[PDB]
Amino acid sequence: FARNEKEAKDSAITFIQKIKLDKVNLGGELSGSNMYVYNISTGGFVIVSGDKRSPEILGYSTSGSFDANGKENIASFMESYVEQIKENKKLDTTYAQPVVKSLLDSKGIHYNQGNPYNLLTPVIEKVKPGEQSFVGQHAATGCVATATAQIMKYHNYPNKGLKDYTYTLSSNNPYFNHPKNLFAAISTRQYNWNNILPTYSGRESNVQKMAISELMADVGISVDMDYGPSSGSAGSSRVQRALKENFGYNQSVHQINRGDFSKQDWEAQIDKELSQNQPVYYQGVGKVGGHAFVIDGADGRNFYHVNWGWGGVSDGFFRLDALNPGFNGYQSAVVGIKP
Amino acid sequence: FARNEKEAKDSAITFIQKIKLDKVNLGGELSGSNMYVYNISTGGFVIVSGDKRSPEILGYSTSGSFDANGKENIASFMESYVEQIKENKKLDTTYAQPVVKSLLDSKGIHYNQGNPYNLLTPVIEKVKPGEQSFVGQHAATGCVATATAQIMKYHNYPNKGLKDYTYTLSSNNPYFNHPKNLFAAISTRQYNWNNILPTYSGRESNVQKMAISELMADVGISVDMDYGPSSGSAGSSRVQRALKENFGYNQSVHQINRGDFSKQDWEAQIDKELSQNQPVYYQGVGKVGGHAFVIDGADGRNFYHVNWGWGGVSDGFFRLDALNPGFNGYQSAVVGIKP
Amino acid sequence: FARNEKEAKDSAITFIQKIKLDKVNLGGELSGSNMYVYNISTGGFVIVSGDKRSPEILGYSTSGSFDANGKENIASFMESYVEQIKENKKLDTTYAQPVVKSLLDSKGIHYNQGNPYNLLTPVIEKVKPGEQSFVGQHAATGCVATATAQIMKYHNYPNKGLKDYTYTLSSNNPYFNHPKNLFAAISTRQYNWNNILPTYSGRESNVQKMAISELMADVGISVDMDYGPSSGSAGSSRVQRALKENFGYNQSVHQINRGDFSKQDWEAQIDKELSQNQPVYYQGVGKVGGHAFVIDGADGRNFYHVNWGWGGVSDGFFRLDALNPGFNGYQSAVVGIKP
Amino acid sequence: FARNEKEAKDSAITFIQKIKLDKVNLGGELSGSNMYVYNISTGGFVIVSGDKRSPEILGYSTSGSFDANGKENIASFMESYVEQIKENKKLDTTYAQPVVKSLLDSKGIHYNQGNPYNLLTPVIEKVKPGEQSFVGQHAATGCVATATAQIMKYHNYPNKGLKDYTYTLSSNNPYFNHPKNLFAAISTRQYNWNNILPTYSGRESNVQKMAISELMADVGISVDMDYGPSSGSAGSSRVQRALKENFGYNQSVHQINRGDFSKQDWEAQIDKELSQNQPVYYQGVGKVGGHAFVIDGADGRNFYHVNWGWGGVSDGFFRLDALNPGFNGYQSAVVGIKP
Repeated sequence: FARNEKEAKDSAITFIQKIKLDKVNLGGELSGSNMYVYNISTGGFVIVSGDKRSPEILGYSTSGSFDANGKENIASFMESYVEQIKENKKLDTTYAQPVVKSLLDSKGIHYNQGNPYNLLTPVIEKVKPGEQSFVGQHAATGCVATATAQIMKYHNYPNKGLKDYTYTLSSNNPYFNHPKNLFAAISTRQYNWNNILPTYSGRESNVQKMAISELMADVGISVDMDYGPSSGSAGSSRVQRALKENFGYNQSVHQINRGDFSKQDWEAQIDKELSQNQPVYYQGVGKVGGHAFVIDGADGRNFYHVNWGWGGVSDGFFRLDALNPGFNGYQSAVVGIKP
Repeated sequence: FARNEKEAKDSAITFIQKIKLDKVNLGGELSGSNMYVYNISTGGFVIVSGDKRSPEILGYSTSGSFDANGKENIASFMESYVEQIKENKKLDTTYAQPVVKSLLDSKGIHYNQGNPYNLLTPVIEKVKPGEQSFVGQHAATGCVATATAQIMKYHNYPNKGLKDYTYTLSSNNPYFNHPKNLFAAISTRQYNWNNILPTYSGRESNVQKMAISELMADVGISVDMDYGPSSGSAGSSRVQRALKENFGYNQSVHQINRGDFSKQDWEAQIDKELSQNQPVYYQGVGKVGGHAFVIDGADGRNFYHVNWGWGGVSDGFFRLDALNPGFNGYQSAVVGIKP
Repeated sequence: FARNEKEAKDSAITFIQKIKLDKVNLGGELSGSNMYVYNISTGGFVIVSGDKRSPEILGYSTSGSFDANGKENIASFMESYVEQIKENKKLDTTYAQPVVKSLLDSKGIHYNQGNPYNLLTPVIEKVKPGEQSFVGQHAATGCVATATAQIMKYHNYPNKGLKDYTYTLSSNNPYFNHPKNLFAAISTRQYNWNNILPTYSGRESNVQKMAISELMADVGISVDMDYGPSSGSAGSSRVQRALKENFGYNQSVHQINRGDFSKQDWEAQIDKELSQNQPVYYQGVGKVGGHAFVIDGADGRNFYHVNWGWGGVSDGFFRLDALNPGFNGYQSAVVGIKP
Repeated sequence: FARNEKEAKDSAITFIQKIKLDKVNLGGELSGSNMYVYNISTGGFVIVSGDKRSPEILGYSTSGSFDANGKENIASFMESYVEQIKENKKLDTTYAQPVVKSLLDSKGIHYNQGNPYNLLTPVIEKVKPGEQSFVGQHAATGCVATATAQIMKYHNYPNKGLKDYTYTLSSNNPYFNHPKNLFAAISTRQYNWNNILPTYSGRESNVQKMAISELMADVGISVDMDYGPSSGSAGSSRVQRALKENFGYNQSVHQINRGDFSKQDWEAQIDKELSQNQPVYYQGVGKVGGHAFVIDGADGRNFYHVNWGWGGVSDGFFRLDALNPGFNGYQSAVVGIKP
């Protein structure tokens, strides 16, 4: 029932062909061989299950490459796939939708969490014990901030911020002196979506960077972002409330939880959203917060297209889970996102 | 004698096959159809001549992609290829080396000119009339600084800076108040090449960024970098002198000028260098300075591998010229670069 | 009850004798004759009260000379003496400790706020309306940075900086573009107290100047120095917190406020400190920040020895106040300053 | 015939009285006890001969203090006094004018050779072997530049520079790359003597420092200043030619050499100059150049008042020589300096 190196490698090429493959090295929880990843050298990647009870191809991309190093939201996903491929080993049987092209890619939207996006997030003031100093560096925008902003740029809305926001930074935060209150005067904003480019290379002037870093700063606060070398938020629940109350989005904007649905009904919800050119905020829940990203397409063959808010690396088609017909990662999402 | 779209496009695929191709849009000097560029969508690119008198395949890459937007050193080259393909139109006949794998890629070295590399370059103080403001942004590292630094990291040398440097910023520089004197205390440096990573994603700590941003700051000064939203230097002549006197490299480090050699003898020089695992500083001379880059490999079929000091975009194999057996772009290079 | 010119002058000589005296010219707040200052020509000075209800001799120095021009911390004190000599005019009666030799002088410590100390403070970028341009000049180190640094050199500690610091320049600051974030990598410092001389004449090499200018740059930041042609800080409160957390001094380092003590108990605190060869950070509070200085001795006859962080001019013995047995200038101090 | 410590010390106090004295420590050539220096602690100093054949009091000042450390022109003088007091030991007998108050002091002129005076001298580019680096520092104005500038400010002339100047830096100069040509467009100057203050404290704006730093730069070039951590010039011969041809002074400005005169006639020359409120450029010749200064007064008792172009330290009354009625140090001077 196990699928080993040579075999997986083969499963890859086969999938592609249906060439040189360099295996990717992930560690920590993604250590072991319950799963395999091979970056195709001319471009692209294929992620293979390491056990025939689980499905064969878990995710792929004709182009680009796959990587999780430092990109936690991405690793948090692969972890579930894994502590899931294991839940399939409980069985003894082997493994047994329309098409939407990446909505964000179609508008060339590829944001990140660093400079210049983070040009206006709080500047880290203290060193976390047992960690190198990031003092003087701007916090990261956070992923939910990134996942949210990308979806916002895709609708280029609002033009005018609706309601101001404020919150107190978690007192157990080691990077800042306490108390720390952050405030975004969203209500007084005139978001110029001509200045907020779909992507930055880092050579933009002050007008363009100021635009985006500011969008990112407001979203981040609206979701009570716990800022640091990396930044986390509850996610879904702040995101849905923020989009409507602060940024003026439609009442349809709401949260749905993976656990309230049947796999087909859950998928039907996402497919429905994509059918309307409405990207979907999605996240996996963990301690440190929502490990969010954006689903903005689908290959029709049950794979969804993800944008990890890292500029494009690791972007591609993935399976909502490796489950055999069930750990869901306390998954959830914010749908109905539209003006 | 002309090669038109459909034809070029064909030439491309044929080259590749020997798939989908999206044509790339360049403007200014690269406008017209004396040359064509197609980015292969699964990955890679091919640059085609638009006139049979010039050679067919001018440059290519199995992966990655091609782009010149904003990357002046890269456009400065394509420009010569062009105002060269034209010089072959003077004839009436049609167009008529070992292998080294990218030396820099082999050590995973891919530097840029922005953040965090430019974390310590001068902060732009003034606005150039008729240009948007970059005030408060850090100047760009400049390319020759970048092309130089990649070569330096490849050798991970020196460990100790050898001799201090200083220079006065050109007085006609609009981004700074004058006078402006820049100083690098190179003689007091203990370059830790463990902290100066081969590439940065921007999530590095303070130790790693500090390291690189500082290397880049001393090199940029050692070559009298005229700093701004973009940064230029004389190039070759400062580079060769800087490597030896300031950073302690071998007396063999010296400059050579394209115009002093015969095409085969000029190539022989570069081939020789690569044979020794010694990347080659290379540039094209123009008003604004040396449009430099790094040549660190060869396909054996008369193509050289270039690293544009932009993180990897446009990287690949190129021809030293499109000349038919002659504008050389006042080309030159610094060779013999070793400890 | 008034003491006039001739009388004061006499009071001076008498004090000295117990010779030629050139009266000093102060203006603004120190205008009038509530107080007189005479520089002894062969050396020294004596500051006399202009009204018999207040004490006769307010301050003196066997050598050197007195002057307040441009030296605000010094004028801010003389101002209190005055708007204090007046408060004594409310009465109708006439006016009614071991010895420590200048601690700092004993170690030849005489810092200033200018070049080369300020060699690494922020370079002023803008012109304050209605003021001449200091653009391109380095900001002043600020006094509290100076007062602090002298005390630090007196203890030649730390050897290793403890914790990094960062702050955002006040937004109403006219000499700089905003936002402006300053960072000192204190945590990575290896203070060489052999290079940080006790005083500079300005002919020092790069090693010595670099040393000091850098010490001064880290201290000035640790106290959120609002930089300009002149530089101010909250003082006491940043100074006590900085010494301990950033530079690793003893937990005993703490702030005390003049208003929490009785004149005798307040003096007892300072006397105690000096008894331990522990100079005292002292300041007077005003709008623009703490008008700080250092008290490092006492004549035993109720006079304290001050070092104004101006190289030595105006240094000498002074009275904590001219009060008759009460405006205290919101005075305060940081004591217990030791490794 | 020898005068020892206790005795010299006594001679001092006697001279003064006619108190505490701290002996001054000079080394190198001024080592030994052929001469003694005691700084009076309340202020002032007295320099005593250490051998009764030479005269007793060589120099004094009621105020200030004496020091030679680093101040070569001052040490170069004391050296002659010494290798002169020795020339008197050839004998066996024991030792056997109107008044002008410091001309420069009367106008509060006290220049230095450093910042901000040197704000515009060449920036040192290279390190002299076996010496610490001063790279990036501005050269020193040089003493003859300083002695000359003080005399110029005393007459506040010219208003308009007369003739441009240019020269090539000595090729054996280790602090600069060669060739090095320096140029002052003196002919186009409009010296604003309201901006050229008689002295700077270092807190002046840009207008004041720019003024002086520029006066100092032009004078230094006019005399072919060999620039470095310290700066030397032929002196006298360039100074006399410069003042007339470049700055437009009177034809009376000319050089005179100590060796062309009899001691009384030489003095008569200086006394005459002082009688006309015309300070005198003076110097002692050595290898490295003219060890210059300014004579601008006399005590009538055969002592001349010197200003060492160091801000005031060591200033006072000195004897043209310690000779007993003869090494003259190849002395010389430029007199007749007037508009």
